Order: sequence, then C-alpha cells, then structure tokens
Amino acid sequence: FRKMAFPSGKVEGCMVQVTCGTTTLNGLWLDDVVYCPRHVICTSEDMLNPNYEDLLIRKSNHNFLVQAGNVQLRVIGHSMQNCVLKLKVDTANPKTPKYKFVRIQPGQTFSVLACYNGSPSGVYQCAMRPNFTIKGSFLNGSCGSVGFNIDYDCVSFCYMHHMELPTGVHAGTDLEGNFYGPFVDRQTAQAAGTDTTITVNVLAWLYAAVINGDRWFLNRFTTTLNDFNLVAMKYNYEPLTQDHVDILGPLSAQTGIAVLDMCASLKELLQNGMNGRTILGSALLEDEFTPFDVVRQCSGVTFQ
Amino acid sequence: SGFRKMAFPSGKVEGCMVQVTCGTTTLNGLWLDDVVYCPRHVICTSEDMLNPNYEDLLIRKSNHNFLVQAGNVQLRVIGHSMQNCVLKLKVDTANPKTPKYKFVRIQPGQTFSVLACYNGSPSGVYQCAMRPNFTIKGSFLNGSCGSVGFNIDYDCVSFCYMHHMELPTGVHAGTDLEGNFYGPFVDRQTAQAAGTDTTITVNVLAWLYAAVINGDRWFLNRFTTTLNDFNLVAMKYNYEPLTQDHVDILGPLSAQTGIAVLDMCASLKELLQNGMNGRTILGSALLEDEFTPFDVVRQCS
Ligand SMILES: *C(=O)[C@H](C[C@@H]1CCNC1=O)NC(=O)[C@H](CCCC)NC(=O)/C=C/c1ccccc1
Ligand SMILES: *C(=O)[C@H](C[C@@H]1CCNC1=O)NC(=O)[C@H](CCCC)NC(=O)/C=C/c1ccccc1
Repeated sequence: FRKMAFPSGKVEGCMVQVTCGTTTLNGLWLDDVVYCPRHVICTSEDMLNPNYEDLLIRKSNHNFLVQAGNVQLRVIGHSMQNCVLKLKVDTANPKTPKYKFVRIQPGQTFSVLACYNGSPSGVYQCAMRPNFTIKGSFLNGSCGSVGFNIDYDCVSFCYMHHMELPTGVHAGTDLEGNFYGPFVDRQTAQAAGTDTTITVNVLAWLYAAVINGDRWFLNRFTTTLNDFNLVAMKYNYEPLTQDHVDILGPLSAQTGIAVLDMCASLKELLQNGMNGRTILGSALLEDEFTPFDVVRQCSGVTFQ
Repeated sequence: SGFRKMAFPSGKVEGCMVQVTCGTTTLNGLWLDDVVYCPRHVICTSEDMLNPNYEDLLIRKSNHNFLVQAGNVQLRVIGHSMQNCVLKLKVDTANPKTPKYKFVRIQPGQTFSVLACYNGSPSGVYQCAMRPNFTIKGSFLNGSCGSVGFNIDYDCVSFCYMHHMELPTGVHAGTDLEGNFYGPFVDRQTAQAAGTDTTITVNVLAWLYAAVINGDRWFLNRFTTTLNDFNLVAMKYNYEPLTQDHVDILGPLSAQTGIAVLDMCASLKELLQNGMNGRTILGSALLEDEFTPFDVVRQCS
C-alpha cells in the first residue's frame, strides 16, 4: 500500500494560462469555458481587500489573455461565480474529458497537478484536512492548479488552488468557486482552525494492516459509535459519521472485522501506545489513506 | 513551499501504453512510433516460466501469436525481435502520440516516476528510486509487467525502467529499455534475493536541506566534520559513501540555506549515532533517501 496519484494526462490536456495585466496563473479549459481564480484581476496595490465586483466591471473580454501554450484563445464572455472567474472562449477544448465538479469532505484524497504558466510540472496525492487545508507543494504562479479524482474514465474535479497560509499549508475552492473552510481570497494572514486526525482513514489503515497479516492490535472489545466518538475527540481525533461507518463496510466485509470492533481496537491504541511495535512498518498511524484507496490497491483487478 | 513526493506529469507516457497478449498471458507494452516494447516473458506459459530458454520459445512464435491493443483498437503485428529481456513488436501503425524520447540507463540513487498500468490502462503514478542493490521499492500488482519508469526534461521523456519481477521481500526488479536487468536478477520464475541494501547518503542530505528550506532546523548542530571522517561513520551505518561530486551537487542547496555541506554531514552523523528520539523530520519518523538534490531544488525553487 502506497500513496499514488491518478495518471494526470486527462487533466494536462485541460491546463491553460490566464493573464490579466502582468499577473499570470493557470486556468482549466473544459469545452468552451476556462475556469481560474478571480484574483487574477487584482493589482499589487489592491490585494489587501479587493472589491472583486467593481474590479470586474473595469474589465472587458479583451483584457483577458488566455493561452494554450503560446496559442491565444479569444475570450468571448466572462462572469464571476463566487471566487472563480469563468471565461468563455472561441474554441471548445477537443481534449475535454468526461468530467464532474464535486465538493469533497474532509479526509477525502485527491491528486494535484501542479502547474506554472499553464505548463504541468508535477503530480502528487493530497488529503483535505479536517480544518479544510491541504498539505500541498506550491510555488509562485501555482494558483489555478487543480485537484481531482478519476473513476473509470470520468475526472471529478474537486479543488482549485488559491492561497498559502502562514503555517505553510494551502487553501482553495471547489470548481464552483466556494472556498473549503473559512478562508477568503485576500492578501492577508489567515489562521487555519486547529487540526484533527482523520479517524476514518486511520481505521482504513488498520484494515489495510490486517489484510496484510499485520494484526497484533486486534483486541477483544467492542464499542458503541457514540462512546467511541466521545473518547476519540479527547485524543484530537475526528468523530465518525454514519457515512464513515458505511464507507468502511467493504473493508469490514473483506476482513471479517466489524467496524465497531476495529473502533474498539483503535481506542486501545489511543489510550495506551503502540507498546513498542509498529503497524505496516511505521510507528505512526497514517491518516491520509482513505478506505477507497485501500480497497483499490488490494489487487490488480481492483486497481485497474 | 511545502514538500511532497512528486512525480512527473504522466500524460506523455499514457499515450504510449498498450496491452500485449500471448496465449493466456497479458501485460503492458510501450508503443513508440511503429514499435511496441514489452517484457519477453509474455511468451511463456506457466510451464515455461520455471526455466525458459527464451531464444527457444521465440522462434516457435509467429507474428499472429501476439495480440496488441491500444485503448480499443487492435494493432497488427508485422515483425518481432528480441533485445536482451525485451521484445520489440513491429506494428503496421505509427503511434501518433509518440513524444520526443530517449532510452537511458540510470545509476543507483537516481529517481524516476513510475506509471503503473494494468491491461494497457494507466492506473497510478508515483516516484521511485533505483536502490544501491539495483532493486526498486515499487507498488506493482498482478498484470503490471511492462509498466515503465521515466523522467521528463522539457518535452523529452527519458525512459529508464520497465517492470518484470517481484522478489520474495516485496521489492521489484526490472530492465532498462534495452532489456538489460538492473542488478543480478533474471526473468525466470524463481525466488531471488538481492544484495544487501544501503542508504543513499547524498539523498538523505538533500532531504535534510528540504526540511530546512521548509522551516525545520531541530536536527542541526554546531559540529563539523571532514568528508573522510563522515564517510567512516556512514559506512559503519550502511550508508553509501559521499563523494566530492555529491558534495558539489549539494552546492545549490547549501548556498540557499547557508548551511555548509560538511555541517549538514555533521547533523546526519549525530542523527545516525543518537537516533531521532521519537521526533519527526518533514512528518517522517525515518530518514528518507528517495529525493535527489535535483528533486529538492525542482520542488523548492
Ligand atoms: C497563487 O499563485 C498564489 C499561491 C501561493 C504562492 C506561494 N505558494 C502558494 O500557494 N496565491 C497567493 O499568493 C495569494 C493571492 C491572494 C489573492 C489576492 N496570496 C497568499 O496566498 C498569501 C497568503 C499570506 C500568508 C502570510 C502572510 C500574508 C499573506
Ligand atoms: C508481471 O506482471 C509480474 C509482476 C509481479 C506480479 C506480482 N507483482 C509484480 O511485480 N511478473 C511476474 O509475475 C514474474 C514473471 C517472470 C517469470 C517468467 N515472476 C515473479 O515476479 C516471481 C516472483 C517470485 C517470488 C517468490 C518465489 C518465486 C517467484
């Protein structure tokens, strides 16, 4: 089991450059619309608290330079939806994959295609933290890079990059321009809420350990969900939702270990330590691998 | 800012991946212009795999014994040859998506991106390193043979690896694109052990510089060391030797952080001798050796 990105080719064919003034960032070209962060229309003397509505009144179609490589795509319409700008262009992208826009929950993972000037430079796997930040890797000019999942041949876009926070973590929106968490696209220092450990993913990691025959931590206890949730929060663990219980179903069926029995096993690991031992080679409990991520990597048949 | 294990965008390689089938065996091939490259053991039955005479099995095959599929269309095989452990299938169609490319043989300690494929379908991408014992710590399942490793520079894809084998310890072995294995391994169905692995010293130091660039300095000290005395301790702890070339390649990271290379060596020596004492570096409880100096500069500058 390993942290793996989705192949990025379907997304690479969608990356473009958007320039307004001397500010260049990345945009996402799907059919005849280009999606990008709206702060591309900001000047260096106006980022502190931009009035985006009045800044955009000042802009016409001909103020936007959209480029696929060095090839210009003429902008024939523009609008703002929350914190994203939607630029209608004169050319439908022939590389447009089958796609959806989706808003992910904390704990869900996705691949990020980090881009600069519309040129992809790297791909890595991220998790949405419970405080709605991501521990990403972004340099200047990265805004507009997107995060995504791929299921069969459909790309589910879930993240567009906008901000770095003082602590070095990152914040952004879904593809309707709505920020994850309490952040705003302003040139200010914004504090992330206090983070927690992603319980459902820890449990997925324990199931993965069991699947591999590493199962010393399986105890003889069970628990109710409410009892577990109340203890978990005292160790800075997220509480479990009904949806979390249900996405652990397949792993519970595969191993024969009831979800609530594994919760009792995790509770013991929180109240005592690992003694000295490790799980899957590590002394730390991994929390950025989802139940889906574990199920996929069990065999070639499921991973394809 | 930030630090992640980062792979190269895989789109240029995705357009080259195909499915090759011989009899009951299916794996992946690499389609460049009008040739498909794939592991030669695709021609083996489960009988053959135990002790294949590969020249033996191949002369008994004809072109129509090979079924090559690219996405949804069959490519017709019109020629076949063998170069070391790779098969070269000539097909009657050029791959329009052929990128600019080169075949390279990489050195131990260097990194590359792996595009893991199953039945010709790319399914994940991750970053690996060629270990000093010429294994790779991959994640490969059944059907993954013929997946390739690569680096990209501008628009040119440098293919350095094609996947063939898993060892009993769970690490992996494979060839360059000329079909020559990395390390002492062979394409037969036997349990094979590697030589004793060592830690890639120059990469650990690059990673420590990354940790400093990202604001973490707890492991630094005011000691220094000579290069030879550092190498004495490194060899004691199963680390590869650090050469003057390594010291030079660390130059840019040293200049960026203001920490002389031999001072960082002194930090690493202390970490080797004292342990990490339950602390973390870039979220890791272990010293990480699969980031090269170039990888760190690329991601942190
Ligand atoms: C977009 O390219 C950029 C991404 C940053 C660059 C460095 N790493 C990243 O992730 N986004 C911004 O720079 C953003 C624009 C603000 C809209 C007008 N500004 C910030 O992210 C600054 C945050 C900050 C942190 C601490 C103190 C002040 C400001
Ligand atoms: C090709 O797809 C496959 C890749 C393996 C499958 C599981 N994970 C991988 O990386 N390659 C083989 O299966 C290879 C075929 C070569 C014989 C012609 N055989 C092995 O890798 C055998 C390993 C082994 C381990 C222990 C004891 C015997 C054999």
